Amino acid sequence: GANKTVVVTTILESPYVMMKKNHEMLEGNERYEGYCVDLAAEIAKHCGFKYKLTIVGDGKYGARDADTKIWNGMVGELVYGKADIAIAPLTITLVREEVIDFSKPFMSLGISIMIKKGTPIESAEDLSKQTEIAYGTLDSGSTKEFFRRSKIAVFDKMWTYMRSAEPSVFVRTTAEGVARVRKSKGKYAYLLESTMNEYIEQRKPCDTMKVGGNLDSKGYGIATPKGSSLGNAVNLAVLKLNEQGLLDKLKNKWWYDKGECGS
Amino acid sequence: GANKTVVVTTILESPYVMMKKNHEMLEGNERYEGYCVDLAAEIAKHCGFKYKLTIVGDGKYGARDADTKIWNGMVGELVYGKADIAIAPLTITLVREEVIDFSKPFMSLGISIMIKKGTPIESAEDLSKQTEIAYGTLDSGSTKEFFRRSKIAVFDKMWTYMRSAEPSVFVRTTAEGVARVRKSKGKYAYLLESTMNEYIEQRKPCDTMKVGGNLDSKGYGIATPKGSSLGNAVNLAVLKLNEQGLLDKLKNKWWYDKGECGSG
Ligand SMILES: Cn1nc(O)c(C[C@H](N)C(=O)O)n1
Ligand SMILES: Cn1nc(O)c(C[C@H](N)C(=O)O)n1
Ligand SMILES: [Cl-]
Ligand SMILES: [Cl-]
Ligand SMILES: [Cl-]
Ligand SMILES: [Li+]
Ligand SMILES: [Li+]
Repeated sequence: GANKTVVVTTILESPYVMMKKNHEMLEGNERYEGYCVDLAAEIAKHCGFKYKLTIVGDGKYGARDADTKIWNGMVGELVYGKADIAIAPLTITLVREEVIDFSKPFMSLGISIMIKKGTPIESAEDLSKQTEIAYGTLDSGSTKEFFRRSKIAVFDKMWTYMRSAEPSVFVRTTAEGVARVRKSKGKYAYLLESTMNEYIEQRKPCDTMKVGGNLDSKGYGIATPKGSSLGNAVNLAVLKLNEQGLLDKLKNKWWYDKGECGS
Repeated sequence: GANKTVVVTTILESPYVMMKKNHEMLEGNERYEGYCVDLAAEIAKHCGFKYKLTIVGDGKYGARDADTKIWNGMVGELVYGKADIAIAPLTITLVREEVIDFSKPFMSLGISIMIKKGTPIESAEDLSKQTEIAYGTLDSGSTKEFFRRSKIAVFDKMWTYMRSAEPSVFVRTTAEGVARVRKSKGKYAYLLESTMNEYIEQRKPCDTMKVGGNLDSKGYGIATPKGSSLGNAVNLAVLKLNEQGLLDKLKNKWWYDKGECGSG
């Protein structure tokens, strides 16, 4: 049939998608700026489609309810036919790969630890061996699932603590996790992907840092409904953009050229 | 060959696939050891197939000959139907993705610089701005194509030099590039993926090192012929093995530092 505007699901998560200055009087895609706004424009150009950015209704990345088996987040919007493509920092995982299609990675990353500067923690092992400093993860995504499923002793011990900690150590949005680190006087550390950890380390008031090595090695992919004809062209576009240096340029633009914590 | 046996193409490249000691009295898959030998056994177990390891006939990763337009290397073995799967440090690239299928990555890496210790080079930019120290890449693979196609000023400058350097700065095998660094008294640097660079830096004679950051961010994938029924299960197996920690365990085994250089 005739060309139709592609519905892009994405998530309001800095620096991937942010409200532009003057958004209150702007419409459509012009309301937004950021790494995934730029990436969406590049993918659409290389693939020959028009598109509308739409922020995921529930603000989640995507997980499957263990009881109902219903998917939420951006994954659910693809699974249930509400969006045509997700262009976001959506981690490629086994349980998601089983229900949606993914491009090859457009970013490489791993789970990491964010501390308030001066916190006496250097590693996940350190966190697991003490109780004075609380720690947690984002809800409804791949980091929480990593700990829930891990059979590695250190990560198992961490999950056993996190799942029963009171008050809850889990947060609904990345920003809430950052705030809890910044306000907790060193008594909360946040488990989040290295990409975001590195971004926040370059934002005022420059009071957080990444410690330890990454816990795993994975990637973000552009996602489509399973079997969508759109997947092939999108994947070729990701590989071309990576090989041309454009993805490295975009990361540098939004992470380091715009950094607030000096040169 | 025997029915129901998956033919695996792979490449003799340490520590991915190596001949075992006393391999001459061994037979079949038992001749070989290494990271990709272990990975093949894990993938085959998860996917439920029997398999035969074969070393790629021409010893190449895979490129399309510009004149004949025929694919060589492991890519060619898949394209022309001589193998059912490639399990090797085969880089996921655009031109390869157009002709074969790839799993999600099982290893993440980038192009890097190997020098003989003491060489006054810290970066690709450093290489591009001088002519005393020669430098080159492997033939018939993704690193040479990266420079050939790049429009980044530094990399374009490097390609313009490399393509016309005499004698040739390109080598037929990774080992030959490493040997050239070691024998050239600091007057040759070698452009190769970080995985191998890091492996060699920890091994005797302890005379090479990696300098600078990686030039790109890429991955190795398990490859199958386009549309093969094997691709789906193989991809799910790679993701499961990564999530169980087994890929990191295999890396830590085959990159294990026994202290050949320094204290270990
Ligand atoms: C920074 N950061 N940390 C996380 O856990 C996430 C979400 C993840 N990318 C997903 O897809 O669930 N993002
Ligand atoms: C160490 N190292 N450097 C390279 O260039 C290679 C080959 C590459 N993985 C390909 O697929 O062509 N391997
Ligand atoms: Cl429309
Ligand atoms: Cl022998
Ligand atoms: Cl440039
Ligand atoms: Li999938
Ligand atoms: Li492909």
